[PDB]
Amino acid sequence: GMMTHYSDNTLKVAHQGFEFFTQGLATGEWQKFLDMLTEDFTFWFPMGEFHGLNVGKERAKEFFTYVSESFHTGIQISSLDRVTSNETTVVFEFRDEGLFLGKPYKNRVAVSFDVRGDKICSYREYFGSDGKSN
Amino acid sequence: GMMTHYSDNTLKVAHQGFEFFTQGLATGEWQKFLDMLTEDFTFWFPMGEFHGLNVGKERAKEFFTYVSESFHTGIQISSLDRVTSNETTVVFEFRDEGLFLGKPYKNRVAVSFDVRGDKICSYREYFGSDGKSN
Repeated sequence: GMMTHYSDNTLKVAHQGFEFFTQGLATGEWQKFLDMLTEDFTFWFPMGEFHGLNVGKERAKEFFTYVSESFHTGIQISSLDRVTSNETTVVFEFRDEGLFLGKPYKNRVAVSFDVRGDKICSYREYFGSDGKSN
Repeated sequence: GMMTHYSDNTLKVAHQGFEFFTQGLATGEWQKFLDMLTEDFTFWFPMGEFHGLNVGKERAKEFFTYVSESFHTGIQISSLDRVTSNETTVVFEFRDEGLFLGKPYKNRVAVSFDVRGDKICSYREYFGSDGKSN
């Protein structure tokens, strides 16, 4: 929707989530993000071990740990370019970069969150570049 | 934002664009979609010949023609799952499928439009699955 207001809980909660997400990417510490996830949290990811639908917070921790495992000094969010929402969902379109075992990884990414009350109940990631550029 | 209203031109225009985009995918006829694009239209795509930033409507036509060339009976939008917006941008998270030279293509996609007046001024595409599943 075009309109927001301080009472837009969906935006507020999603933004808090995206902050902890940023922190997880940069530092490999994911607990603050995980603590914001519902017990029935699901996430969708495009490829590999974590391809498709994943269920629950244990599996989430496994995912996020795995993400950080090869970025020895983390991933940076270079720009957060577009944030869109509706009653329940927020999408963050961003650019990132980090050394993947010392090799330059760069991408365009869209992460979509659903919000339930003061927490996030689902996540979906989409790839917008080739991992070499953004 | 959480809130909308009939005066939400961004949503209105984007939805019209998405209808013409649906039609282009299903039929390979893109004129109606193209007609809604601004002269300074740009589009971002993740890989291949059209990887990165692409500028202008001539190039847009090439791209959309290219998309349709190998889907002899088109691509169907199986579901439109999430539509989010702000003052200027709308993102459509959807599931699609079609025969790619007789071979089953299925995906999760997010396409993001910017709106300017009664037109669309940019496009960004993100992949959410592996082209085999959604």
